Amino acid sequence: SQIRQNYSTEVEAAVNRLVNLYLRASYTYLSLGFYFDRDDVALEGVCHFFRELAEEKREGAERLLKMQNQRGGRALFQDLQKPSQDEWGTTLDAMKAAIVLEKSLNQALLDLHALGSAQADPHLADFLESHFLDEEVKLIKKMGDHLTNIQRLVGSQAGLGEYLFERLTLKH
Amino acid sequence: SQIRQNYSTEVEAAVNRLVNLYLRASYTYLSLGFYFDRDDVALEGVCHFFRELAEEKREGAERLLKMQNQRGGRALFQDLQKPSQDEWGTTLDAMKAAIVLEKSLNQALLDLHALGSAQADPHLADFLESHFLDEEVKLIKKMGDHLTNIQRLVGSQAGLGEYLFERLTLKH
Amino acid sequence: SQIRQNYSTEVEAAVNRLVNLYLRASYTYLSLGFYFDRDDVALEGVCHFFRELAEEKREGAERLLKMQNQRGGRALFQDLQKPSQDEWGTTLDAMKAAIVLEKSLNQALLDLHALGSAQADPHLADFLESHFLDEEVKLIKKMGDHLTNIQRLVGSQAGLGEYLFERLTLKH
Amino acid sequence: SQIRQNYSTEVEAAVNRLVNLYLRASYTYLSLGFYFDRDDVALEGVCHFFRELAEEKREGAERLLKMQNQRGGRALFQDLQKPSQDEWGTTLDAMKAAIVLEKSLNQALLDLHALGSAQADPHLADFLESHFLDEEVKLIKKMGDHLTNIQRLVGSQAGLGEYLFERLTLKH
Amino acid sequence: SQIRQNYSTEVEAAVNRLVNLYLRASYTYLSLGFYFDRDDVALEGVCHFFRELAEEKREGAERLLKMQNQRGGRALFQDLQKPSQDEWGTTLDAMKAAIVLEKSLNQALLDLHALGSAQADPHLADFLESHFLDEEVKLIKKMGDHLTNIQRLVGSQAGLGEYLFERLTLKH
Repeated sequence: SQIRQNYSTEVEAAVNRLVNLYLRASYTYLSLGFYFDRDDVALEGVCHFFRELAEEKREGAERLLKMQNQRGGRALFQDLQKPSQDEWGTTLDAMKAAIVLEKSLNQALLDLHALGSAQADPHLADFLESHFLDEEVKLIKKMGDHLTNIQRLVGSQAGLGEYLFERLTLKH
Repeated sequence: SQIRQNYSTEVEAAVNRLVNLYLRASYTYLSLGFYFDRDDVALEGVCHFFRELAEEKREGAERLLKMQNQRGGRALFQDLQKPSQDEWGTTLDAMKAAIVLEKSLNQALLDLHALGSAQADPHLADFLESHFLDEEVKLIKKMGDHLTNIQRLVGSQAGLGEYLFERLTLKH
Repeated sequence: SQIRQNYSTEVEAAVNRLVNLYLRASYTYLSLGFYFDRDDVALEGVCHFFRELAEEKREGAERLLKMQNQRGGRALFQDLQKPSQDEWGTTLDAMKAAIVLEKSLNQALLDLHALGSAQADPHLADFLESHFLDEEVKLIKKMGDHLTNIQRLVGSQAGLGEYLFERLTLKH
Repeated sequence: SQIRQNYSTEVEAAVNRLVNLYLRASYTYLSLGFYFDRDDVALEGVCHFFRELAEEKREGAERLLKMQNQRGGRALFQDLQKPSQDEWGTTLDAMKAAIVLEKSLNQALLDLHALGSAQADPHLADFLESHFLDEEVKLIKKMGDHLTNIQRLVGSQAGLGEYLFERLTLKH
Repeated sequence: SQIRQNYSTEVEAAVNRLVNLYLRASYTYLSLGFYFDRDDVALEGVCHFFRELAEEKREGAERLLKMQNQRGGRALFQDLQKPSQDEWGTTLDAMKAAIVLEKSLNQALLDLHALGSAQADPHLADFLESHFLDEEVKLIKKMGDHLTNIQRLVGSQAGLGEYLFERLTLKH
C-alpha cells in the first residue's frame, strides 16, 4: 500500500473481526430463514424477514471490506462458525435470538467506534456513524416492537397468535 | 401409426393408466371444490383452491394424451371412478385427503419414470421431468405448508381457525 | 415433515454437504474479489468478475436449500472454512485457482447426480441437470477461454498483458 | 458578528490556513493539467484528470469559506505560492506528486479535526467528516490504484505503457 | 423444363460445380469458426468472422441454385469434401488460408463469367456481375487489410499482437 494514512493496525484488525461477525450474522439469518420455510414450520413472513436480514448483514460485511481497502488495510478472512442452533423454535424464540445477535453486533460497532476515537481516526468513526450505528438502532427498535407484538399474541392460543403475527405484521 | 419409435407397449399402457389417474384426481377435486361451496360449509377460498387443482389435473391428463399421440401410442379410456367421499369434512380433513391423493399421483409418476428408464426411453423420462415431477413436488410442499398452518390454527377455537385460514391464506 | 417421498437420507446429507461447498466457494470468491480491489493490485475488471461469482455461488446454495425444504429434507449447516489463500497472486494465478475450485464443484455435482440416479430419485437428477450442470460447464468454458487469453498475453511484458486483459476482456 | 458561538479563534485561523492549502492545491492541479496539454506531452486523459482536480480543490476552498462565514469567523487570504514544479515529468511522476499533495491535504484535515475535537466544536468536526474526510480517502485510493496501474505498464516499453494508461483508464 | 432458353449444358454443369465450391467454402469456414472457439484458442472475434463467412458462402450457393432453376437447369449435388485442415494454426495462418480459398472462388467466378460470355449468355454474365464479382473483390480487400494488420502486430510479441487484433479490429 502507498495510500495508508492514520489507519492503525489495531483498527485494521478489529475491522477484519467485525467483517467476520457480520458474515456469521448473515449465516445465522440464512439458517433462520430456511427453518421457517420448513413444511412443518411454514411461516413465510418469518422466512422473508430473516432472509432479508441475511442480505443486510452480508452487505454490511461488504461495506466494511470496501472501507478496509479504501484505507489501505488488508482483508483477512477467518472461518465462519456455523449458527448456534440447527432448529429455532417459535417465532418468539427466533426473534429473541435475533435481538441477542443484534445487541452483540451493536456492541462490536460501539467498541470499534471507541477504538477509532481513541486512535484519533475520525474517518473510521464517521464511517460507522454514517452506515452502521443508526441502521442498528433502527433494526433493534423494530425487533423490540415485534417481540412486544408476538408476546401480546401468545395468550392461551399460541398457534393462533403465531399465525396472525405472520399474516398481519410481516410482509408476505 | 408410421411414427412410433422406441415406444414400448408397456409405457403406452402405463401412460393410459396415468391419464385415468389424473382424470380421477380432477374429478375428486371437482367434488372437493363444490363441497366447500355448500351454503352450510361456505369457505370460498377452499372452493377456489380445489377447483384450480381440478383444472391442473385435467391439463395434466391432456398433456399426457398429447404425448401419447406424439409418440404414436393409442389413447384408451376407462371409466372414471367417482371420488372416495361425498362429503369432505373440515378444511383439515380435505387437505389431508388432497395430500394422500397427490402422494399417490407422485408415486405413479415415479413408477412410470422408472419404467421409462428401464425401457431406455429418454423422451418419456424427460417428458415427466419437464412437466410433472417438479410441479408435483411444488404442489405437495404447498399442501404440507397449508396442513401445518391449518393444524396450528385449531387450538380450542376450531371454527375461528378455519375461518382465518380461508380468509388470510387462501386466495378469494 | 409430512411431504417427504422418494428422498433418501443419503441424498439429504449430500445436499447439505453441497450447500457447504457452494457457500465456501462463494466465500473464496469474496476473498478473490477484494484482493483485486487492493490499491497495490488494482484490477477492477478482475474484482468484478470474482464478486459476480461470489453472488452466483451464494445463489446456488440458496437454490439447494430451497430444494431441500421442497423435498422435506432438513438443512444442516456446518462451519465455512476460510479460503485457501489470503493473497491470490496474478490474474493468471487467480484464474487457475478458480478453475480448480470449479472442477471440484462440478465433480461434487456429478457425484450427487450419480447418487440420485442410484437411488432412483429423478427429481434430484432433473434438478441438477436443469439448474447446475450446464451452468457449471458454461462457467468452466469461460474460465478456460480466459486462461488461454491471459497466458497468450504474458510474453515478456507480463504487467502490460495483465492490464490489457483486464481492460479489454473483463467488464468494467 | 452577532452570530459567533462556540467558534474558537484557533479554529478560525486554521480554517483560513486550510483555505490557502486548498487554493494552492487547485493552482498546482491547474499547472499539472496544462502541462499535459503541451504539444510535446499531449496526454489529454491526464490533462482532464488534473483539471477536474483543480476544480474540486477550488470547490473545497469555497465550502470552507462559506462555513467560515456561517460560523461568524472572518476570511483572511494570503498569497498563493506558485506550484513546486514548472514541468511535471511523466504521468507516473505527476501521479506521485499528486499523492504527496493529497496526503498533505489529508493530514491538514486530520489536524483541523483534532483541533475541533479538542475545542469541543462538534459542528466543525461534523463539517469535515461530512464534506472532506471521505472525499479525500476516496481520492487517495483512486490515485493509489492509478499509480499501481501506471507502474505495471512501465516494463521495458514506457512510452507504450503511458499511452495505453491514458487511452484505456483515463476519461477522454 | 419448358422454360429453358439460351442456357447451355456447359454453363449448367459449371453452375453445379460452382455450387459445390461455395458449399465446400462454407464448410471450411464452419471448421475455421469452431476452431477459434476452442478453449485453447479462444479468439471469439475470429470465430465470429469465419462463422459469418460460412453463412455468406452458403447464401451464395443458394443464390446459384435459385438461378439454376430460374434458367431451367437442373441442380446436381456432389459430395462435399471435408476442409483441408483439422486445426488452423494462428489467426495469421487462418487468414492466409482464407485468402487462398477466396482467390480460388474468385477464379471460378471469373472462369464461369468467361464461359457465359463465350456462350453469349448475358443473363449469366449479369448474374455474376451483380451478385458475386464485387462481393468477392470487397471480401478479398478486407482479408488483405486484415493480413497486413495481423502481420504488423507480430513483432517480437506474437501473442499480444494476436489478442489485440481480435479485440480491436474484429467484431465481438
